[PDB]
Amino acid sequence: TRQARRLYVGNIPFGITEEAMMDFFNAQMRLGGLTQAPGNPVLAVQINQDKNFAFLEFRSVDETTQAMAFDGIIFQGQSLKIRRPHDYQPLPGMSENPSVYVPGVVSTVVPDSAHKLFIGGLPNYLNDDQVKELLTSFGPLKAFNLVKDSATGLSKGYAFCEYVDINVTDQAIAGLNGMQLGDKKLLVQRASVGAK
Repeated sequence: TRQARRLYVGNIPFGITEEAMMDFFNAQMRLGGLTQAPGNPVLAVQINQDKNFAFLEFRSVDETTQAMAFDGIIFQGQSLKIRRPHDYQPLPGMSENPSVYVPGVVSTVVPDSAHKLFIGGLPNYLNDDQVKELLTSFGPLKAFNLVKDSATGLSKGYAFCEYVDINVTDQAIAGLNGMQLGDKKLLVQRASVGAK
């Protein structure tokens, strides 16, 4: 069950220690009501600092599944990308999906869909949190991801999102499309319009 007790965490803050990561996840699990016993659900964290990802190892299969609900949680300004290990196979009788929701956590999985938005021309100094806030002003998000350079971690200045309310999509477009920001001008439109 080892692969059923591990999770990939991407887009981690630069410089983060394994201990700081563990403390963060153990605290969040407890604060969210996801921890299923006294003591720490996260036993270990292994960070690859060079490639910018971590793996968490949990004490139980069920707590691992619950922790998938933290996908997109902001940690030091960054949207943590939480995913199953690629070799994870659901075991027989165990659920693969978190039965819980974490208030205010916005998933980073933004499937192509009718009202998925593209937001281009963002100033590259804005972090994941600030871009998410910009979009949240119009209404609650179902999903969001800001695209970064995979090697340097710097923003590429464009993002994708999906609002909870499909009708907020056109409100965000009206409020942001064409906004001039220095030498940049926001392009805000359904992602289907310009996808390659």
